[PDB]
Amino acid sequence: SHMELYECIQDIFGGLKNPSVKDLATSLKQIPNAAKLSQPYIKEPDQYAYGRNAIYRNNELEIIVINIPPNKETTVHDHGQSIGCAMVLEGKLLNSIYRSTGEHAELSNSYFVHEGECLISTKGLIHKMSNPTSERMVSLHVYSPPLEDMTVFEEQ
Ligand SMILES: [Fe+3]
Repeated sequence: SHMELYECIQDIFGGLKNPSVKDLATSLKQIPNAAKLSQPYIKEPDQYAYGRNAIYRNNELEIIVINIPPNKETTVHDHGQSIGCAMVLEGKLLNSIYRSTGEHAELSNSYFVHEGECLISTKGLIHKMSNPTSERMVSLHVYSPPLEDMTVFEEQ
């Protein structure tokens, strides 16, 4: 069995029923050199400041490939009601946590996650992903359930 990406996704993410942020984190880590399999699903920034490519979906979860060019960031957001886990494939990102504070949001914590490492995005959590490095950052995300309505905040 010489696995291709979608082949791995079905084999790992397809039978999940109500998975936890750690169920998702260990399943992402179960992908064989996910970095190579991920290409060529990586895309250049179209509508967003970052490349975003939805590549899998069911009633349970949703998988997207994200590409944050050097010195680019996402918005400050929550994932509606579906959690997310991501794994930086190649690159290094700064994940900033935000504190709920009205209609705007204040920075609460911040840290880096490197290739092969994941970021957990529990329910209600508000964050921002940026790329301070001079190289691009490619990430493999999983949301459960699929994102329905994220709310973008206007920070402190
Ligand atoms: Fe996010």
